[PDB]
Amino acid sequence: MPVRRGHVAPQNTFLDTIIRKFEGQSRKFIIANARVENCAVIYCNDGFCELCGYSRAEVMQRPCTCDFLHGPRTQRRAAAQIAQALLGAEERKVEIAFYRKDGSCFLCLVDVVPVKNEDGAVIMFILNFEVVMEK
Repeated sequence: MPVRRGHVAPQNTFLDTIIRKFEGQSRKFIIANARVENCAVIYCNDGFCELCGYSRAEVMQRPCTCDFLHGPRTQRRAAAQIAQALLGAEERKVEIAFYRKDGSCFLCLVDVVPVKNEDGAVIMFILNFEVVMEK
């Protein structure tokens, strides 16, 4: 990429494990900035990492569309619906084939959940991932 933004301050680490134990952490999800046009990942879970076989260091400063995961089976119409879901103010699911780093494939359900701020405008997207059919 020709240019990138950082600005991530260090969080708590031990306490964050108590939130992860208390919360519904058992599914895959990532947080992306909705104001930036490409929708860069600003945060990610632990389940998304093991589901695809990448890492936070690789998926950080990337667009949340995950276009890199598209193989020969991947549906260009679904890749479009994920990109168009980032133009909407409301919740949206799209179904699509992704690859895993070991060379296996699967149908993923991608669900974007819009996060509004204190003024009632959408400023972050949470994208969740679920395996709907393993191939």
